[PDB]
Amino acid sequence: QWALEDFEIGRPLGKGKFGNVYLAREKQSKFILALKVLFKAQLEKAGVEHQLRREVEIQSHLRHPNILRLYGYFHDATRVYLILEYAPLGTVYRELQKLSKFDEQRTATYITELANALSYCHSKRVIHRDIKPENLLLGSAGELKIADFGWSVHAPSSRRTTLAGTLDYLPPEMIEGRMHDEKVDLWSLGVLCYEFLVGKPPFEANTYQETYKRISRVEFTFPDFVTEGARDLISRLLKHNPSQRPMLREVLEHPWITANSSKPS
Ligand SMILES: Nc1ncnc2c1ncn2[C@@H]1O[C@H](COP(=O)(O)OP(=O)(O)O)[C@@H](O)[C@H]1O
Ligand SMILES: OCc1ccc(Oc2ccccc2)nc1
Ligand SMILES: [Mg+2]
Ligand SMILES: [Mg+2]
Repeated sequence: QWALEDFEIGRPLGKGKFGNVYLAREKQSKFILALKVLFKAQLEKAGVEHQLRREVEIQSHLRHPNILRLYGYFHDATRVYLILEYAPLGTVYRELQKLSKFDEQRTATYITELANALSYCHSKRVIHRDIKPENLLLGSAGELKIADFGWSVHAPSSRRTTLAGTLDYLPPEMIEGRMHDEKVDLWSLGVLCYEFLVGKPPFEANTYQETYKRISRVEFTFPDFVTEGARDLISRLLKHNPSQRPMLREVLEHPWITANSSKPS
């Protein structure tokens, strides 16, 4: 159906490991969108064709206000192209570098919108496994949207692919290569909640080796300015034992979330 000829390409929106994302307009409808470009050579060398398929299948079938739409794809002997919903206000990562820290109102609203999208996901036994600020995008009303479904699977699951970049958002069971389920996303939620309020992830370190050590041991501490309610929610999510982590309903009706969030469940 679609081909490159159907689009005018615009400015770079961002770079990923494989993805190079560009602003683009469809010639006949003037529809504005984002075009994620992958290089087949890079994809074959790394052996991650299966991740691209999963991204296309899981993300085109899902429909939720807090999850980024994927519309289609095509490909041309050198490259693969995913056709995405464009997110006008950028990434949560950028917003965090801009402000350094989010206040309690901003943090709880984001956490609510995440828990809504995740709950809709888990209801089809879909788990993301790669929740981090670089993959959280912002709509035209500032609403949070989950993107980058490349690492997502159906539960339960083991890991078959090499962990490439940062260990910072991954739970113990997953870095130790053990078996994992829905509860991995709840751990990611707790890492993110801490990073929003503090300005850096709770297990951050100088080397891979040491980061690995702080995560499996669950060594983190709070700065003085983090209130009692935030500490309670974050301590509940960052439990070594998956089964001791809360359900998403518990997060969404936790007293500190309801007191500060400006969006409902
Ligand atoms: N739909 C989009 N709208 C705006 N920017 C985007 C969009 N998709 C990706 N980006 C930017 O490009 C980056 C890489 O996209 P991503 O899908 O995460 O690629 P990768 O799978 O290689 O990580 C994001 O971190 C973001 O900065
Ligand atoms: O699920 C159907 C589907 C969708 C996209 C897709 O892209 C490619 C194309 C070429 C190589 C690897 C992946 N391959 C299959
Ligand atoms: Mg990404
Ligand atoms: Mg990816």
